[PDB]
Amino acid sequence: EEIIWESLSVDVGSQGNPGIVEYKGVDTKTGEVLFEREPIPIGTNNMGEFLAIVHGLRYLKERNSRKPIYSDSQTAIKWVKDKKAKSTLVRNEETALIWKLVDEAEEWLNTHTYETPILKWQTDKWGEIKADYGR
RNA sequence: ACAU
DNA sequence: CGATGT
Ligand SMILES: [K+]
Ligand SMILES: [K+]
Ligand SMILES: [Mg+2]
Ligand SMILES: [Mg+2]
Repeated sequence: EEIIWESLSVDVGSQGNPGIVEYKGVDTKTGEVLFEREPIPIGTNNMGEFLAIVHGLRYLKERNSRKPIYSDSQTAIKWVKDKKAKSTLVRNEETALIWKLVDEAEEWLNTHTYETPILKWQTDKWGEIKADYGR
C-alpha cells in the first residue's frame, strides 16, 4: 500500500541477458548510492538481482541496520527466501565468476542470520525502483 | 499469467 | 523482438 521510505532499494543492470551484469543499492528516500558492484562479464538478470539482495543483507547487517530491502524481482526474492538460486545458466569457464559469486552468496545465507524484511517493490503502483539503471 |  | 525466472 504505502512505500516504506526508510529502506534500501536494489536493482540489477545488464548489457545482454545473459550478458554483462552489475548491481547497486540506494537509499530509497534520497537515491544516494550506497554500494555498486563492479561489472561481471557474463551473468543473468536473475543472478544479479539475487546478488544485489544478498549484498544488501550483508551491508545492512554490518551496519546494524534494521531497514527493509526493496527488490522488484519476484524471482530473486524467492531465491533469497529459499537460500537457493535456481539459475538455468550453464556452468562453464566463461560463467565461472558469476557462479562463484552466486555460490558464495548462498553460502553466506546458509551461515548467517538476519531479520531484514525483503519487500516487493510495486512497480505497477509506484514507478521504477529507485535503484533502477534507466536502461 | 506474473515478475524481471 | 529476445532471454531469465515462478
Ligand atoms: K534499466
Ligand atoms: K516468459
Ligand atoms: Mg530489477
Ligand atoms: Mg531496473
